[PDB]
Amino acid sequence: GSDTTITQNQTGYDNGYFYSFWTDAPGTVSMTLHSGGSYSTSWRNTGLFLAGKGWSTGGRRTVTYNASFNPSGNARLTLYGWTRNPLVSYHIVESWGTYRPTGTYKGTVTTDGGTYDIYETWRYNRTYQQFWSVRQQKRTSGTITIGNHFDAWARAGMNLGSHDYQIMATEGYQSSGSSTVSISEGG
Repeated sequence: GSDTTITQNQTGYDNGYFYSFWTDAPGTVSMTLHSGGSYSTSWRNTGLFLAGKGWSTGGRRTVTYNASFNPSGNARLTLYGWTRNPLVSYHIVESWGTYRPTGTYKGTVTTDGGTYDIYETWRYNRTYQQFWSVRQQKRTSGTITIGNHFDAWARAGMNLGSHDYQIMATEGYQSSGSSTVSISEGG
């Protein structure tokens, strides 16, 4: 009597947190919205998807998360978000499945007990930049001092625009799996 499961692309507010769900393979992935900043996903022989909870306006907030992250194949556990003017997406990748994301290497940032590799890539069709911090070892719970990532990106010339949403996301490309992720502000 309460949690909600969704299967169609949408954004909204659930239990006081912003959420977003997107796939290009409807019918192969779902998201279940739990109390607070928590959700689960389940996917089976999927295409591309990204789902998560967080905030409709991102910023430098320190956040803490805990996750169960159960990919068969290619998936990521990521603090993900977007800006406009310029249009940029960014991913702070905490864990990954069979593939570890990479791009043009621009340095490292050491924050929250770990060292992350910094990368830049571009997406083509709008063409825009994607920024990455990818931890050098996987983890599935801890604190992300988001401002440290933003500052390290800026030192490398990777400049952000005005923030749109910011979520602790599960991302997948093919294969199958599940996750349960909880996020909140604070150290």
